[PDB]
Amino acid sequence: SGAIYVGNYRVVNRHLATHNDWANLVWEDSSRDLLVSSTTAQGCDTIARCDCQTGVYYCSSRRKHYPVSFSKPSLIFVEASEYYPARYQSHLMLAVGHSEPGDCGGILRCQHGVVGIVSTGGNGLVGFADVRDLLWLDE
Ligand SMILES: CS(=O)(=O)c1ccccc1CC(=O)N1CCC[C@H](C(N)=O)C1
Ligand SMILES: [Zn+2]
Repeated sequence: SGAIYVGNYRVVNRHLATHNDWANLVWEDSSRDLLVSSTTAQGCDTIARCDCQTGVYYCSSRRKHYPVSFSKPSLIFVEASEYYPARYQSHLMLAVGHSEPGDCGGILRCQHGVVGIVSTGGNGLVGFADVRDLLWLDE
């Protein structure tokens, strides 16, 4: 579990979004596993605007932060689940690192700020849904 709070927005994994998130819906994309909802309070997370391929992510199943090298955002096949049928997920970045069910929502950051959130994983791999192209989160 976990979310990004920037201005009047809350960014969460779409498969984990709440009733309140859906009642205050701004934008959602099943192919990216992202949902953004509106908030009354101000969020102070800074979003990165860069092409960094190194950073640090939070792993709740280990209660630790890990440094990682990650790939550029791309279309990657993701196996079926109680949340989605088998499909390609867009804007996805992979890294060699630990992750397991329960870790989605952990933030990935570089020196410039928030890069994305854990969205997929397994087999000594971790997948991050990128948020750096969502320029409207600032304005
Ligand atoms: C079971 S796992 O793949 O090792 C793992 C690891 C870390 C974190 C999660 C998972 C499970 C997983 O990948 N998904 C279930 C939830 C929706 C995800 C999606 N984006 O389509 C896909
Ligand atoms: Zn960066």
